[PDB]
Amino acid sequence: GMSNKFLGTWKLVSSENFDDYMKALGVGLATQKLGNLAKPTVIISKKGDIITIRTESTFKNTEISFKLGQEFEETTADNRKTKSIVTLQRGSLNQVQRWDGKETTIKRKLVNGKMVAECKMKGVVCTRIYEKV
Ligand SMILES: CCCCCCCCCCCCCCCC(=O)O
Repeated sequence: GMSNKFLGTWKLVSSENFDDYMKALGVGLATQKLGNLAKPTVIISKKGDIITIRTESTFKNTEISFKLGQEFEETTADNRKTKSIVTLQRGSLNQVQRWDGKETTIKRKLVNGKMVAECKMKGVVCTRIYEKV
């Protein structure tokens, strides 16, 4: 099961290739500029076997509740109606969003008490590091 070291509140402290990740999904040019400046706070809670990942920003807010391996509907920060699944692999929390015959993965790993986020999309690789607060 998901390591409870994921639980807590994480604050973004480093972003790489996110600008290109955003652009690579079709994110509106207005929603783009505001995402390159956002430093969201991420809160991972649990309530039995349901995992909730909240994304709190000044700009926007998002939130997803799910069970591992079970497909759910997600509406993304940039308004994408996706059909996502979250799986566990070697301790990494891999989320995959599918829509319009497209697909992207968000692997959330832990590295030295800090959470790393690998976002893939058509050869684009974003990397965001998160510090527990
Ligand atoms: C997460 C900032 C929201 C504002 C920017 C909107 C366009 C981004 C769309 C996809 C969400 C980004 C996923 C990376 C977040 C993470 O690593 O926790």
